[PDB]
Amino acid sequence: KETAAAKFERQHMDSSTSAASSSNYCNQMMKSRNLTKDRCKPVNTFVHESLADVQAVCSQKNVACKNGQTNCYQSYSTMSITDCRETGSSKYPNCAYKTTQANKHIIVACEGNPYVPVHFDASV
Ligand SMILES: Cc1cn([C@H]2C[C@H](OP(=O)([O-])OP(=O)([O-])OC[C@H]3O[C@@H](n4cnc5c(N)ncnc54)[C@H](O)[C@@H]3OP(=O)(O)O)[C@@H](COP(=O)(O)O)O2)c(=O)[nH]c1=O
Repeated sequence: KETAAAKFERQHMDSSTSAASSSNYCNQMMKSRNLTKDRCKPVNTFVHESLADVQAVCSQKNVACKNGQTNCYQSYSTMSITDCRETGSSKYPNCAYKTTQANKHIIVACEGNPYVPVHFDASV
């Protein structure tokens, strides 16, 4: 089984590297984290920070979520992340991704008790 917090960890956390490794990073990560089983997720972001630093975001700047809900929080500092975005020729089952490294503020939705991240909303 997988709790909501565990799913966020599997889908968005990669503390191992301080930044995306090779240009093949996304293709490999989207595959190993089971993010292309039923379809190709159009976009997925991986965070290269410790879990504690990401969990701490739930006690930072409260802001509105893209879906209108208000349980989203923006990080005060910028974090190291990798955006994985499909290429123009990507088509299930052969999902392919462009790897883009970046340093930006992250916005996640938190829920639960403990109040932890369960959804990655955006980067700014
Ligand atoms: C834009 C963008 C998107 N993504 C990623 C983020 C999403 O994956 P994701 O895996 O992070 O999305 P999810 O909806 O599956 O979130 C996992 C669970 O979180 C719950 N939840 C709780 N609070 C909220 C709020 N406030 N908004 C949205 N969702 C919320 C939700 O109901 C789910 O419950 P279950 O499905 O029952 O497990 C995906 C879609 O892009 P969308 O444009 O629709 O947001 O792309 C990313 O990784 N990076 C990006 O830059």
